[PDB]
Amino acid sequence: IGLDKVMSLSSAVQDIKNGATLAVGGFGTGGMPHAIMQEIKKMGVRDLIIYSDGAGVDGYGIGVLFENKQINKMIVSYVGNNKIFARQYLEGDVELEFCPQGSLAERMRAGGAGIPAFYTPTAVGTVLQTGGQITKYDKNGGVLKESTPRETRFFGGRLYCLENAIKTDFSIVKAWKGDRCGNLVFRGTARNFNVPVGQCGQTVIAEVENLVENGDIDPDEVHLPGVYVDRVVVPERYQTLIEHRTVTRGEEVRQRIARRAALEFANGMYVNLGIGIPTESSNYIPAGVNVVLQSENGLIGMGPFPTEDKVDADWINAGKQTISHLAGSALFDSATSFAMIRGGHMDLTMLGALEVAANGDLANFMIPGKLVKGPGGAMDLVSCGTRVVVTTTHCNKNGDPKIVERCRLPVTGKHCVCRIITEYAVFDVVDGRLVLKEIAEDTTVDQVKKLTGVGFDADNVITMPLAPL
Amino acid sequence: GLDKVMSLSSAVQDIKNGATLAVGGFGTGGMPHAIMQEIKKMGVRDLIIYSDGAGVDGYGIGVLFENKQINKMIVSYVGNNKIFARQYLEGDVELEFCPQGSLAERMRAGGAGIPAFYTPTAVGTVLQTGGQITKYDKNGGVLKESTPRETRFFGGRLYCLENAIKTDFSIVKAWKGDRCGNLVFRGTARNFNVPVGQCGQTVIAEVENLVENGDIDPDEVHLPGVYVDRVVVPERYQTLIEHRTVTGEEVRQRIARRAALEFANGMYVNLGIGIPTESSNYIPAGVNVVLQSENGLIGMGPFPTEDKVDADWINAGKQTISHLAGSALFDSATSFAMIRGGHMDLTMLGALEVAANGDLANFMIPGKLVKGPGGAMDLVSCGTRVVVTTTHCNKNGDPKIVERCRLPVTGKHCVCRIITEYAVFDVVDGRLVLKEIAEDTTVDQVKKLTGVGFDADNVITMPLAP
Amino acid sequence: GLDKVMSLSSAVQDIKNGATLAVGGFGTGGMPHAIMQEIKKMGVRDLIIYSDGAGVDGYGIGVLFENKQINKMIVSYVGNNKIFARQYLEGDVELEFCPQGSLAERMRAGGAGIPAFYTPTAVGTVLQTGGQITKYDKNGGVLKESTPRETRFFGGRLYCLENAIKTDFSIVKAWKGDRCGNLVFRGTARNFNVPVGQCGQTVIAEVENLVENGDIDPDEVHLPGVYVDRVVVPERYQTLIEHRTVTRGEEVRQRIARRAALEFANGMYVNLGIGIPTESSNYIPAGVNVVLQSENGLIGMGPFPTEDKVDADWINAGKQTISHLAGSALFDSATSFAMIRGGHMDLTMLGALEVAANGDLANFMIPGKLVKGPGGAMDLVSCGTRVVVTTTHCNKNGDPKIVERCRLPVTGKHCVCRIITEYAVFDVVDGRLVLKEIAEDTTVDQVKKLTGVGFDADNVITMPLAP
Amino acid sequence: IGLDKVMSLSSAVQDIKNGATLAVGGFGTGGMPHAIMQEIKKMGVRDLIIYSDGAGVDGYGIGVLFENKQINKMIVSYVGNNKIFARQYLEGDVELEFCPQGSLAERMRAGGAGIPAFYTPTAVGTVLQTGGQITKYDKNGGVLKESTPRETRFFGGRLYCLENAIKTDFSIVKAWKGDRCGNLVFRGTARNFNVPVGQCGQTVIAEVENLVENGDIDPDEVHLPGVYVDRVVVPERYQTLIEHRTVTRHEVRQRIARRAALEFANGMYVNLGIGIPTESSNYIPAGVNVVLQSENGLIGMGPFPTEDKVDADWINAGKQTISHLAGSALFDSATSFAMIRGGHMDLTMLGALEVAANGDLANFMIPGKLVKGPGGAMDLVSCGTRVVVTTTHCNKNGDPKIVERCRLPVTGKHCVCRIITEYAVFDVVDGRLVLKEIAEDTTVDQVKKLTGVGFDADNVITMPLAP
Ligand SMILES: [Ca+2]
Ligand SMILES: [Ca+2]
Ligand SMILES: [Ca+2]
Ligand SMILES: [Ca+2]
Repeated sequence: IGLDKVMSLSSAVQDIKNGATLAVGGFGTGGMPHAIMQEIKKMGVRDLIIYSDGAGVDGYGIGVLFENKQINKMIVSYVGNNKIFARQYLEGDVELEFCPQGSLAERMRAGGAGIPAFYTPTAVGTVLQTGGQITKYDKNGGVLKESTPRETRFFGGRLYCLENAIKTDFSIVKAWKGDRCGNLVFRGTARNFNVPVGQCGQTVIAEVENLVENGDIDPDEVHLPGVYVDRVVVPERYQTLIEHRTVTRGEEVRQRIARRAALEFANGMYVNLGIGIPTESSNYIPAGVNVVLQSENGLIGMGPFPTEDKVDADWINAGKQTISHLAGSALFDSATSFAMIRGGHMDLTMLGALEVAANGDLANFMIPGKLVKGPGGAMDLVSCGTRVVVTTTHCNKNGDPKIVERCRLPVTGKHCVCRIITEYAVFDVVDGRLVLKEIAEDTTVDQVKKLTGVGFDADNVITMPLAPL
Repeated sequence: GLDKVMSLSSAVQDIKNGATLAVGGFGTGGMPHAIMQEIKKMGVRDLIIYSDGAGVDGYGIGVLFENKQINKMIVSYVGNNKIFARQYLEGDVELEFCPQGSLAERMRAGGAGIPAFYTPTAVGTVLQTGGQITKYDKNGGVLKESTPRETRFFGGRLYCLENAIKTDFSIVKAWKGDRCGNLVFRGTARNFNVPVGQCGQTVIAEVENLVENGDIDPDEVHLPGVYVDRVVVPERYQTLIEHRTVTGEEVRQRIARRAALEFANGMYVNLGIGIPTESSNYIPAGVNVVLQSENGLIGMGPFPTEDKVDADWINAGKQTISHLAGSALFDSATSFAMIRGGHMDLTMLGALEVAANGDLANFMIPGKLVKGPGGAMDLVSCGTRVVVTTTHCNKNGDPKIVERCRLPVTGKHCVCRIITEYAVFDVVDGRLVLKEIAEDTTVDQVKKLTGVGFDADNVITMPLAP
Repeated sequence: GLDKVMSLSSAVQDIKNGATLAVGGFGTGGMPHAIMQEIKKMGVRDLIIYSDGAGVDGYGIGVLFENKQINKMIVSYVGNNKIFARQYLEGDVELEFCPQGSLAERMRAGGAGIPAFYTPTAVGTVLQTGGQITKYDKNGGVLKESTPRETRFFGGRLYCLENAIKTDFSIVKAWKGDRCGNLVFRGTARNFNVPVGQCGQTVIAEVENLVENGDIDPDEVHLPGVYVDRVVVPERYQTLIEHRTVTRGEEVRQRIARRAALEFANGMYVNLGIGIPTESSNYIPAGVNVVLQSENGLIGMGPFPTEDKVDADWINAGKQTISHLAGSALFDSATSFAMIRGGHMDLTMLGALEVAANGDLANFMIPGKLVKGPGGAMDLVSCGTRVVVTTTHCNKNGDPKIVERCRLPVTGKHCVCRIITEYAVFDVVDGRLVLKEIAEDTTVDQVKKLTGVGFDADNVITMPLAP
Repeated sequence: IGLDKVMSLSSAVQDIKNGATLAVGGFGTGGMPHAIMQEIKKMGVRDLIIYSDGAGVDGYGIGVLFENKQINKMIVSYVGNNKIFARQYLEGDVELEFCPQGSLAERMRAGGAGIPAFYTPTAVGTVLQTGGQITKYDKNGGVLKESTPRETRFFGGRLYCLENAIKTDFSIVKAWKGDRCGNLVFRGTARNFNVPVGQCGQTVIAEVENLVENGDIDPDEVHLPGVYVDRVVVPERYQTLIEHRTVTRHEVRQRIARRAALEFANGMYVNLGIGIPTESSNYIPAGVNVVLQSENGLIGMGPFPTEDKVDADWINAGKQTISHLAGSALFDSATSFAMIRGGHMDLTMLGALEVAANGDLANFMIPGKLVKGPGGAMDLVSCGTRVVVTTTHCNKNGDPKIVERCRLPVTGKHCVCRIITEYAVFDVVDGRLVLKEIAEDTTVDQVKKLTGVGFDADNVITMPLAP
């Protein structure tokens, strides 16, 4: 009975003109409007400017659009496993502007919310603040364009970046269910950027896996109120591409690092755990320590990999791996997820590092002119203000220390690491300098001196304990 | 998993003298009344409370007024609250008004690690410049005034800087919660409970129904459990319904009948109480509008039928309401992101004064009728077409249409059309131009009945909606 | 060694229609009248001019109104300029007011590569909120209003953002210049010529005296030649003296002056507004030695000169010829308002149209009726300094000048420390009036009836008056 | 006649209590109140915080206070030839905060002027904006403290740093002449920071080489108006230490200097830094008349003076004694950096440790080994003036100096236009290099292996030299 916003897929997309700015939902392939992307490929519109968490993958969602070089510029938090995207960045076909994930989500929200700008501690003192990130090459490996700096201001004695609202000509979203007046319901972690994206475009287009009538969706269950949606399309049903089909049915220093990291958890903690050693450590949490895992793409209550029967493209973790959920879990959008993180609602954040400094700076982020992926949610995670523990092997395989006085590699966050756990040692960062807290059963203080690239205090060292099985 | 469930007394025993509280609710809807009663019993004093309003007499935050436990209220609207209004005027309580959209988003920003953000809301008003009376001494004289807000230009337009709100406690009421704190709300009782939920160091949630972890669908959780520290399951009670609305005035009918012709098909509209709301009842033959209510609903309907009355389903004026097919519920941060982002096609409100400049005064007259800005400051300043509906002259013979406002401005350069029982005006180039007239008074007699001059060359006759 | 010397005509010929100018001068003093004359001759139109004032009728900038060569004025003061005020009222001219101290510092900031800076001046006035009428239509209807200034807090108090001023030309006048453009000024005719000289793309100076390079002591140079593009030597002419003041009934005025005179203490540096505050400097008691600051760039200002020591280059803030005393010092207008905005005055005494229990003051303009401008008063009242208002207690007609809240546009918000009248001396304490003294053997009861607000009156003494 | 502020040296200084913030005039030893620093040593005040352009020199001025550990913290632009200073920072007894010279001076003025903050392009994108310069060590050479970041904002599409006003308990100043009022007159380049230092202190103490009576300083010749000065001291006569008594009496760098000499052109105002840029001044051909600027407050700087005209008050930026030419002009350091920051130089020619194809420049820090501070280099590079770098093609270690991206901490970002070496001349175009000229018949493949990057050579000529 109500408003009817339904259109065919070609008709909904036909007025996107050359040069249009798009905001696109999706986290990797989860909630990525591939059907609509396939249709905009068909119409052949050129030099698009696209704001999205990533650029999908080779042959999927936004990834489709690189094939006939339809993309001028991507503004993105991560490139991920997208070879055509990286190749077109490196070969000078595409401008690539990085934005930390949480800032990208809040900027889109802001543009929908009539907020022209807001402050965040994210990216402060990084190259995303100072400018000079390589955004465009020429045709012959030469730097053609560089990122513009961010402005900064102090509040309460801490420094923050000014972020500007993002407003687009079009927004493209995917949802599990929509009604005819454009109310959208999402499923699992495929929600993600689809809420902030739907709010920031002048013309918003939603593909729905299920169209229902007005009044079929409980108003209390609506995730994106129909006011935001202009056009709804019902593509023929298709299987969302699963990047990492992870299911439940060497050099194991990693297990030792994970077993010590496991002693960091306390009962009742909410935790965000990075790919690798941090996640592994969750397997060694003792009985009587109940912690809830958060996934930055919009879950708390994250469980281990699903059993075969539970494998679901809508339920993946930050590394695009298929995931389960536990009793009392809860889904939220990407803006809420980074509000959660930025607002320091995690009790523990556990991350890897390529290099970590005595002052508590750390570098993963990138290596310039080299293997360059993007900030992802790493910059928001570390600037949370919350307890950050780094779990990493003590040295590079060639001997070079990963624990330094100050970072040579570009900084992910400034003065944010509290504790460094390696196979040899546990260091606290106390007043911008290092204190050796623990050493492994029969190493010595003397060898850890030699394996770390800075001095430290060692006036009260204990043996490093490990959690069992 | 987690069990955060707790007695009423234990949940609240840690609240000390001087504590700051952010408290959910819109009027009585979603107001954690039971927790407020407990706070009264424990007898803490010098509370500083942030909330949309302060409940009503005998209900919610209202009950804490009667033994003078409240030092300062930061509020959008006083509402139907006599003890609150009384204590402000007599100097027992300090009152800072915050526009409702700004209050909700400052709480969210508090929860989200965003120390400040810009909004066009309240620019050029007393809420930006300072000089609203926030405290009186005990003989009518001014003790304290509101501090100015900073301003900054973006794209040639001026915005107010709003600061994050963080409280010692936040207090929240939900329809359902599980043991680990996940909340689901019902109807428009959601409102501020989500942003309030996010901004407190210690967050306490009163639930109407407790369920076990895993009874709530993860996709139906409105406040994730990470935000809640303490859940309490009070003795079940009914939410107080302020106005149980169920299915010589002619001046308000004709203005509402002319104002219904402003509705075009497919519009999303926010109506004020009084004349703008009654304009909906004359929505013409083939015009589909969707009504927004600032407390967190699109698809608002007429008053419910007697047996379908529901205390969680109320409009801005605190009346029981229904929902139409395709309705959607959302929290107050989202409500004002919708409004401040220009997602309404029309907002229609009333006035104490409206200028030829486009200025509108409609939120207080100093020392006499002080209600607060409500959502009105947001509604006027978001670039949405604003049509004011009001009787041509006030309850003297003085024109409610003046050259420049003398009462405190709700917003500047914002009214697009003005509709009265005798005339209709448009604001062009910061000045008044007569586009319609009916009841059939000529230009000269209305021209004397208004407080300003005006252009009047393409004047047609004013129609009415049947 | 450079030679920037040119004819008057060739120097000015490059000013195209719509050019923006910054122009030196305070009133007539240091106003480049010979160049302004030339700009009239060549007939350029739609000028945008920044200057302290706009000259006077028939002199300096005022000359340019005769042929409607001015589109927009940005000034602090209209002054004795009837064409100006009139052309504003009847829609020929756009007029934007800027506090004098802000105007000087914005010019310098424009010269100094500072895009913006913060000042307390004008905070909470019409000049920061927007809504001063900058342009009328031809029927006295409002066409344009001033745009708001941004504001930020520092150290718990609010400040206005001011933007740099950079103009197509700057026009300055000096007593002396060499061929490479070093300028030396005389008396208070320096004023805006320094910052004006810094902010122009093409800066032209008229000099009363041209000398060779090496003839000016490098230590006596006021505007370094690097700043000056073109130097002009007009045929010599007498600077217009507005008020040739010399040494040789309603006398409420003299009782107020005599009470205000008791506000002075030994060692004070003081700025006194025109009227009663200046008259009070006549009744300064015997052991009290003060230095008077004149906002156009003088400390050590003395009384009017003798008949044959009159000097057009030495005038006070009200454009009157004046002397200087032993140990006096001249400075330019940026410096002058750095002095003031910096709190270096010990007392500032001002008149009022209206003064509030609040401590607000209104004394600079009344929309559509008095076109004056803020002058230096906004700067004077909003720096750290003690402000005393000397005013008649009531209007002529009997309405109070001491009100609860200002109805006229406020010069400063919460700034007045003491109010002295013929009846009374009120202090402003915690945002309300406390009566401290009353006159004569008048009564608390008559002053209650004469004041537009209530007040505290629990330690009222009798009002003393200097000898 | 007037006020009297004269005091003895001991009494003027005795109420400086421990933990006191001082602002001190002087540039090297020029205009530095040495006698007062001496007396302050006598009194034994502890834990001082000092804002000054430098910290004098061993045994001279602020340097006299490092001997008995009297200084907690220095806020400085340049440490410059001060071994006790550099040593106490390194081992960890003195906290050292670097501030760009122009920013330092304007912050002090701002403190004097009631301007809480202002913006400037100086230091944007450097370690002085981002934080992470070492400001205090411990005993074992680890970082106890880092500088806190500067905040930043866009105006007109360009990023500026926010600078905070400096106000101190005391300001110590030296002047050539003062009266009893406190009106000061400075001499030569000994003015420098003394004007803005004199404005920004609660209590300001001035040592005068010459005391005169009120009325003996022409009011038009006063450089610091007496309002700013609280106490005037007249030490026993003493000679200002000359660091470099350079005088005019009766080969790799010569080639660069002769090419650099061609950059000059008639009418230019030019700032030359120490080394090859100052050398290039010697070879200006023809009737090419330039005017040389010294950042310490001179335009019209000439060669090293003849023996009998050396004067401690007339020094360049490298603290060398200097002559001045016809048309010269002196001004204080706030004005100097307004002149520089406001783009009033046509050419600034500088040295480099590294220059990038980017156009970035590193010339002020090399971590651990040379940590003397930004001086005025950051102000000179970010003011939009045409900047030209003169440098040897390689290090003392044989490494290349034209690199891709600076390894060393940057003085300025995308600032350099032309790079001049003995081997070649590059232009920075579109954010990368482009070789335009070579000399000695060495060719486009000989320089490529000697420069640290590739570059463009689409239209190359050979390098002309001044005779
Ligand atoms: Ca739309
Ligand atoms: Ca909590
Ligand atoms: Ca010029
Ligand atoms: Ca002083």
